[PDB]
Amino acid sequence: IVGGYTCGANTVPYQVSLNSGYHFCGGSLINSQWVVSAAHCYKSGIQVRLGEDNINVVEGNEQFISASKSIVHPSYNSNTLNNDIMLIKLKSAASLNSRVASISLPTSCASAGTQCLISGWGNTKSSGTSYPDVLKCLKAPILSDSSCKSAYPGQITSNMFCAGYLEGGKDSCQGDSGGPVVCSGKLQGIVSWGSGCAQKNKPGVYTKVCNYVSWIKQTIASN
Ligand SMILES: N=C(N)c1ccc(CNC(=O)[C@@H]2CCCN2C(=O)COC2CCCC2)cc1
Ligand SMILES: [Ca+2]
Repeated sequence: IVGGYTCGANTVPYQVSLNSGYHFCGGSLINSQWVVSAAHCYKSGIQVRLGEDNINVVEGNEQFISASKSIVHPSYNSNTLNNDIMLIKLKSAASLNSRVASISLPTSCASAGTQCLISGWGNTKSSGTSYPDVLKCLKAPILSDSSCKSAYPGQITSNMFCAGYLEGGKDSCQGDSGGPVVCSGKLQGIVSWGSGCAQKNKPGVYTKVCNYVSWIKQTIASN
């Protein structure tokens, strides 16, 4: 997260870290057994880390749970990142509490101009590399699709939306991938892609979760 702030410990209780010997992506807990992340975060050998703030220190509210299965969207295209969404099932049910909590799926899409919260342990530098150990947050509005498509001609599908600031300075980045975009208490997006980070006229691009609620509900009910 570039241009953001330290969230504070467990103030984003649906935020997970995906670990394969190291943090490699974020995710969102959607019930005690399931996580939503980006398809480009797929790998096997995933451990889901819940209750995290500093991901390099055990502070005592963590739950580490191995994944039993992963399910990449059937229509995920890795060349264009269309349908960049994946579901991860926990081998054992998480213990929900104030610091480990699920986030609700949208009952509808969100509108342009709506303010959202984006969070993650990714790079905090626009040019260069600096990884935080504690969770970073950013408030950012949904941008118009036109502004979105203008920045990325020919690359935006109906399954994507932009959020951030066209002026630059504030954005998600590498390592925030798969993490939540929460608007009005609903999971409306997943950190997916962008050109660089926090660049002028290159806002972040997010998976449009409201398009997948049926697929998510049907997939977890059958798996
Ligand atoms: N500025 C941002 N908000 C931002 C945030 C996160 C990321 C991490 N994502 C990535 O790096 C994704 C995953 C693999 C290819 N990738 C890419 O960004 C570059 O690939 C092309 C982008 C659209 C079609 C493929 C990149 C950018
Ligand atoms: Ca920790």
